[PDB]
Amino acid sequence: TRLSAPVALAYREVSTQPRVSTARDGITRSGSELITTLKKNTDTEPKYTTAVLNPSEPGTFNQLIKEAAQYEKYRFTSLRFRYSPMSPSTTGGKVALAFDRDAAKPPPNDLASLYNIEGCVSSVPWTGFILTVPTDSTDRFVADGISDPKLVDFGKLIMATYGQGANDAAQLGEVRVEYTVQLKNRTGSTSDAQIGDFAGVKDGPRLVSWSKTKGTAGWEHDCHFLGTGNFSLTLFYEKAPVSGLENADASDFSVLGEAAAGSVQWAGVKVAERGQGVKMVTTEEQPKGKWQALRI
Amino acid sequence: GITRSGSELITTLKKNTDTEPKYTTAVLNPSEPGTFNQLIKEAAQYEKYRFTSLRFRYSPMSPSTTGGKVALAFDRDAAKPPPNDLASLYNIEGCVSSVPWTGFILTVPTDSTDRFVADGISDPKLVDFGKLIMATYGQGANDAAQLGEVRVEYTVQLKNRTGSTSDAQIGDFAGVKDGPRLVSWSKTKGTAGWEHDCHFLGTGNFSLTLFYEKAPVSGLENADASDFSVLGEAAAGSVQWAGVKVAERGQGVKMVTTEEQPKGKWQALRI
Amino acid sequence: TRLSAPVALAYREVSTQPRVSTARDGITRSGSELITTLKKNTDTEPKYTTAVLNPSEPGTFNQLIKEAAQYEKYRFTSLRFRYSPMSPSTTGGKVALAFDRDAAKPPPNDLASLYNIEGCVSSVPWTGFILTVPTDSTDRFVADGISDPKLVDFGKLIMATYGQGANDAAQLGEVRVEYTVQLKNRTGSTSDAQIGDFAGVKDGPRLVSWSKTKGTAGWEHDCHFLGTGNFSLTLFYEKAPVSGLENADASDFSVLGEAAAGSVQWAGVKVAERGQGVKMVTTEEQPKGKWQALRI
Amino acid sequence: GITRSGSELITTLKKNTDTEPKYTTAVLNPSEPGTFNQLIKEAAQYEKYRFTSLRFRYSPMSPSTTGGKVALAFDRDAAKPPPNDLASLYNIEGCVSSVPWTGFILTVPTDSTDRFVADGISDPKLVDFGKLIMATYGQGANDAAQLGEVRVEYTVQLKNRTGSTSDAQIGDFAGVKDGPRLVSWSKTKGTAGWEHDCHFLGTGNFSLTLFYEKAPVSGLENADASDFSVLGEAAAGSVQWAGVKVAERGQGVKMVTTEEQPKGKWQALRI
Repeated sequence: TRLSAPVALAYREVSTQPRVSTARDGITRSGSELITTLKKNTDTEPKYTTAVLNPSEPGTFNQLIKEAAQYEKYRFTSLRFRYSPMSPSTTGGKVALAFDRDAAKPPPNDLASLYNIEGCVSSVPWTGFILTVPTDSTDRFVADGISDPKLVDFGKLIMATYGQGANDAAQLGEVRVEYTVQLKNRTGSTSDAQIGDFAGVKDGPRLVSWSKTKGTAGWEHDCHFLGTGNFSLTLFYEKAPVSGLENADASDFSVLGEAAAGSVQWAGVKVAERGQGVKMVTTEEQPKGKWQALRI
Repeated sequence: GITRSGSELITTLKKNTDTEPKYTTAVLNPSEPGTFNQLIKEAAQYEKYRFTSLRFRYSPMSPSTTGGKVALAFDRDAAKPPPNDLASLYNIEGCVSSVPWTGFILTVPTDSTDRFVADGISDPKLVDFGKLIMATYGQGANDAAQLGEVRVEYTVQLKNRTGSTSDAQIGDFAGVKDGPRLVSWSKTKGTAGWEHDCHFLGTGNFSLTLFYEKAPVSGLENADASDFSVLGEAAAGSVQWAGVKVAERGQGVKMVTTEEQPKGKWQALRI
Repeated sequence: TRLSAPVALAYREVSTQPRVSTARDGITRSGSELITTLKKNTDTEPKYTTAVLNPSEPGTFNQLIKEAAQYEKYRFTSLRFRYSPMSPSTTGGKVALAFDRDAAKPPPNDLASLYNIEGCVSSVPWTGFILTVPTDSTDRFVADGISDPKLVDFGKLIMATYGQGANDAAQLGEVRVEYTVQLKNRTGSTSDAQIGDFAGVKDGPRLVSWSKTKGTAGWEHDCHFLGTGNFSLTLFYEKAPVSGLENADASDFSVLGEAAAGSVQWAGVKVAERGQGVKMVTTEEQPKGKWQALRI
Repeated sequence: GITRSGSELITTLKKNTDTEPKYTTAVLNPSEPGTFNQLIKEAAQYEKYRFTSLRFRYSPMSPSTTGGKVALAFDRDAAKPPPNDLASLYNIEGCVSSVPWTGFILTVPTDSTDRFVADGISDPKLVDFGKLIMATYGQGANDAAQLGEVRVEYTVQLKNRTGSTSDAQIGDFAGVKDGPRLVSWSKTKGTAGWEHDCHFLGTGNFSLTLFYEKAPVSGLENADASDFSVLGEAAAGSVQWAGVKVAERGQGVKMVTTEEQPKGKWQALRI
């Protein structure tokens, strides 16, 4: 029979209270976080935005990272993502949420493959839906350095948007996690400041992801920030580089320092959307030095 | 024997701004590239099937202010051509229609008979389980470009087993063709000469390689494909390697030789 | 009190199963059919579209025609028309359904007269309504040739649209019959292919309706098709005409034949909307020949 | 979820006159072209597996007058090099051997742990179930050229469906590879220039297409493949399209050039 269509739907969101408790082996923390807000995509093919599901991941969790710094292993006993619409009912396209159990595989390339992923749900941008992912009973190590994501990460969420019109809402919605993790073991509190050289060494929370790319001037190392917020980045060059730190696509980038042998720079980068970063240029592939990312 | 449930995207319906309804069909056979993109790989290794459970879903994609309608019906005779008037379509058993901005479902009762996986030359009444008819009509000029997506949620029982069928459809200009029915060529004489053009029955990224024994009038050229990029060199005794992106069925590329049934070889793949 | 207005209303339509049964005198068939889809009318005065209510009428019934070819008389024990909206709630104008018990009277000429018809219902294009027509207990002959519609036809439905804006939905809705006919008597199965000459003879289902019109070149006979679908039309000219068969306002017209004395043509006309047809020109009023309409 | 059973053909063993074993391993992962020729296509659609059952049958093919021995062993570590002496080979759990003209079967007890489908980059200890080792030795100087064959009868549970991986391998001479690991490239500075060798890790009919930005010194040449038919001409901006039939793993085709990293792209295919 008849089924009406509203002009818009309003969801009231209130920050709940995390439920912490103590068990025999560790603690059991429940809560909810905000990952990101989906943006309009005026193209038929999807545009993806990923978020690795693992405590101590600044991009995904904001408060569970601190509570997971005191523990060594985890087990997501129950997690579930929710979508809150903030666009009228006259917006086209679609929104798709899928959970890839492999955290290294890149997101698919065509819409047909996106729908083959198990559990992939989707709906119109102006209505809310929930994707609940079955969990398992395997303990994994909280991220601590450069390790295979198959061995530490539980999975990776994939958010896609497509099919929206030209004159549509700028932002369609926002995803929200609802987890219940089982932190186990215990250890001396670990610092939260990724530190590593340019030879592929990393030690700490995954705040940064460097990527070389050969160019006419030299090898360009791009410091992509996985989270969204205020960061600081100290660099130490052993050999004089072609150029210091430059704003690639981030917002409000400032650097106090100089580029030269033995010199140290100090950049207070600011990120408005996950993936933005800075860049530097050198003539030596795999240069010698250090860097330190921090959430300041 | 193997049971493989799943869900796949057949196509995405598009606006019908003209007056006559537009009908798009998709034969329900596990080896059909038009309707299946993942079960085809599994069915290539089997020579019998039975659809334990079949059902189709329509997922809206258009604004709430979209006119017209969309219909979904299942015809058990895969040979019959698509209907000619709307009343006959609505007279098919279990035909479900609704406005573009809302989704619905169409459950297809299934029998307990086995059929040979399609090879492309057998009677459709003997191999195919049926076909699906998707109708779109009554849309104005102010409506969205895309209405929705049709998907098939199935549960097949592939039986027996055999040598895997070739993943690439090799063939020969105006001659024999082997492998999955990915493309189909056609010829029409013209001013420059005989024009050979191919049509891609599937949708996705393809890879067409060609070999000319004699210098053609012209090399590969986009006809109506979404994207196109040739990387070869048209000439006598040469090969042209091209990549074609197809958004809707029937899109393809073309060539000119001026000699009917030119001697050569072509290969098609769904990269 | 308050009464909300949706952006649009969605009606789910599923093809039901006809209910056939056997009685003492014949059979009693129940079912539902689709007549047509109403189109926008950006004019104050109405625009009409008629459908004669009689089994063996290709324009109205599509499946009951076959079941009524084996019977001689009928009685609509219960019929009722329904309107399904497929336009947003921002469309103006109105839609009117009326049942004229005289199947020959032309539709009215002004909106005032349309509302004097008994039982005439109407509503906004974006909402559904039902017009149920009282029936009687009189048996009538199933249409078989050229006969007075007062004697064979039960009635005639009239559908009108008007008042829509310029930027409104192209099509407003679609009507749908819901009948319960009582077929009686019985006879050898009759063919479905109207056949007749140009002297006013017709024998078979009412698929075509010729109409003369004097012109400068000659008398033009227009072959209006009452239904909508694929048709074929074979013509036989005894005297050479001015011109053969030409596409008047139909779609996808093709003819295999020649125009000359004794020659025969064969036109596979195709109709997208009821009323479209082809035409031919002759210098002789009431020419000698034959024609045969068929649903191929 | 899905469960499949099959019986593939790994390889055919060859005579070894030397009394010391000559090993040929075969990593056991569903997405391994060297081992599985049909399971790879359905494993590309899933990202986890669990071998419920597993056996390796050696089917003799040599006459009754051939000496020596043939041994099949299963090493649960897929990175350990094959042993260096007979005693170490026979210390492996479950190792079974016999004279070439007598058949035997090796049953490998399984476990209840799910492993990620191999990507070729991850640790073999973390994604590979094991590694089969086949050895031969002691044959006389006038025995049959090729001994029996080896087949794998399995029952694998694939889980966690996902987007299908490309069925054709597309790569670049700069070290880029994205596909089902069907080919490997190497460099060896000869006398005419940097020579690129293309060793096929599978066994069967193939199809290699290359695009040259600059004219190479020479086109594809049959290094040790059973068959090789090249189509097209080698030159600047040209494309070649060869069909190679491979009977033993490692057989490849050479192409010499004056540049260590020639600009272009290739495409391997198991036609």
